[PDB]
Amino acid sequence: ALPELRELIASFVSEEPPEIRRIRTGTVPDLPGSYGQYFTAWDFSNSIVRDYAMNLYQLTRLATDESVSVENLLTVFRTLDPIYSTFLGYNGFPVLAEYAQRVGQPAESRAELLDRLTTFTEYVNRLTAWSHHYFPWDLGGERYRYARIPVRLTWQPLGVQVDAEIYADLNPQLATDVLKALPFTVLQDHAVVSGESMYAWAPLVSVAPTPVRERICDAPVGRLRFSQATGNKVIVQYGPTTETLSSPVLGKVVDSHADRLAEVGKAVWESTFSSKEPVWLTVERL
Amino acid sequence: SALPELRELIASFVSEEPPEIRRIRTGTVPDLGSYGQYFTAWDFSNSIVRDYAMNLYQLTRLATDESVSVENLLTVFRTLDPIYSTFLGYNGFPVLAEYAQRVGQPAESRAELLDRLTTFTEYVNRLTAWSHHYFPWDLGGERYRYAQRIPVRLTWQPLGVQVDAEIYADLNPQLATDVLKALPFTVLQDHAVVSGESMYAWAPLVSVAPTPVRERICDAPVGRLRFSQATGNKVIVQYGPTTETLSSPVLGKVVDSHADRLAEVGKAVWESTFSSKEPVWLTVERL
Ligand SMILES: O=C(O)CC[C@]1(C(=O)O)N[C@H](C(=O)O)Cc2c1[nH]c1ccccc21
Ligand SMILES: O=C(O)CC[C@]1(C(=O)O)N[C@H](C(=O)O)Cc2c1[nH]c1ccccc21
Repeated sequence: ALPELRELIASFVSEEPPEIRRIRTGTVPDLPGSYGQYFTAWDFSNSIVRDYAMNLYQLTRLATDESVSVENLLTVFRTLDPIYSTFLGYNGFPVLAEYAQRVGQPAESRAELLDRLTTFTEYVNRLTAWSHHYFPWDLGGERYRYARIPVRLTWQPLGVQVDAEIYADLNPQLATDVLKALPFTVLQDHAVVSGESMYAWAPLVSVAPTPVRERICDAPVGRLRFSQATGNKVIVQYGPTTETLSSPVLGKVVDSHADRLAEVGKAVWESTFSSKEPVWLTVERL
Repeated sequence: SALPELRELIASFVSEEPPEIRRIRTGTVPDLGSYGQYFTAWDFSNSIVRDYAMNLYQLTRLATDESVSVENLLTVFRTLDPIYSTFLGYNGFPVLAEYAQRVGQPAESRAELLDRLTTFTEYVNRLTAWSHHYFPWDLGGERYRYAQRIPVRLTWQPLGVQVDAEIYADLNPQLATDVLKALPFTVLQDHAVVSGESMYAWAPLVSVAPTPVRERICDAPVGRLRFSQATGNKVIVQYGPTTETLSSPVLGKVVDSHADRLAEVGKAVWESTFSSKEPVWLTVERL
């Protein structure tokens, strides 16, 4: 459907998109940002592309709902998309805006529209992944400070390796979807709002049901969860949190390897919040 | 009114800062880990409530499209809303997430659903308005530097600056009628933080009017009045240049003999939104 987006998705799994490089260095054409700075444009670029990616996934889900006609889906997309994609096109993402218009073109079938949305969502998810990695989350930390399928996870250049287990029965189609994407190597980043957890944008768009979920605060060390709605992310719980929402249970790092995760979470913290030195997560079947 | 408490909160929040915004911007959201800082949660709260409001208006626009059934719309809302509202409910806006659920309930007619969406949209619009005013836009200021004719009156306090203006009632007729029906109002005046020298103020209405007559922003004269429904139903005042080649509905113009009075306001308004956060209040009234 969108063969060029497929090539860019394959490239950006290991290479920084030039869109993200220009935004974070303040070299976007036509210089966005009032009065000689580009932080405000950087703030809008990072957050809008993220929330745009959230809309695109929920629209992909809507494309699977057969109670809504294909013509209605296109009507919903043509109304909700432009205010986001037009701004993103003039603020660092011209290719994004290009294929946003193309996704909204008339579709011959629900399968074609779903194929556009699924491919376009993964492409925007990867732009969000890189944008999240390079956004200066510690900029305000100075003056806003408070008072059983076996698999293998590897973090480089840390060199840490752990064995894990995918639960293929709890969320069957979800586990199947993640297992189908193996092996992959993507950037490993940290949560920036809440919890001692890290997530990595995995190369897939799963619309599987998630009947089996577990409260985050009760998630054990080494818990493998997955978040479709925030970008199809593999999440590793390495420490405590008080958030009471529930996340789909994907798997668990084995008991004898779970104590190895604390040093990963600390380094992944340092990279997401400060140094921006890449940490690469590899997930593979054993 | 479908959600009358929201209407009450609308009336209050035009003049008073919502307690949620003050709690977020001071890091005092109760029981809210953020690793010994509250900037990141502030960053997500501000941007997500703004983009949530952007989705809600497009859903309000969809509510006037009779080719999409009311049942297909409620299906659309029930799928798109929770990822936004549940996050906002746990990060400072419990009342917003509480009423987001009531928006998605079964509706007896299209008019009842549109009334829910329009009211909820204006409520989240005012939350976004205050969050925009108080967000620390100067945080990266140092680190990331580059190398017929309807007569109306606009007054900015505490400056006391005053300009007469004309509303172009025959170009975007339904938009002009919607804006004129909201007069008089007094709202917070804030500055654009991305696209240069314009200032906008979230106006107390949700217009679903068509916007046929648009003019390139780079071509708008000093004193041009424009209006943006999709970014929060904002009255926009042009006072400086811009290279934006984008479209914006033409609403009116500050009269020629008063255009010199806008530079000092735009300078003072920028000082507020960007660093000082001292409120500048805009009153728009008929003449
Ligand atoms: O943090 C929360 O309150 C919710 C949990 C959450 C996650 O599932 O990863 N945390 C992320 C982070 O910390 O970066 C941000 C985030 C989460 N859900 C979200 C839903 C919508 C937008 C953003 C988020
Ligand atoms: O900035 C741009 O590139 C577009 C012009 C714009 C405006 O309509 O006022 N500027 C605003 C600002 O600077 O705060 C941000 C903004 C604008 N459209 C938008 C559309 C969607 C989201 C955000 C914006």
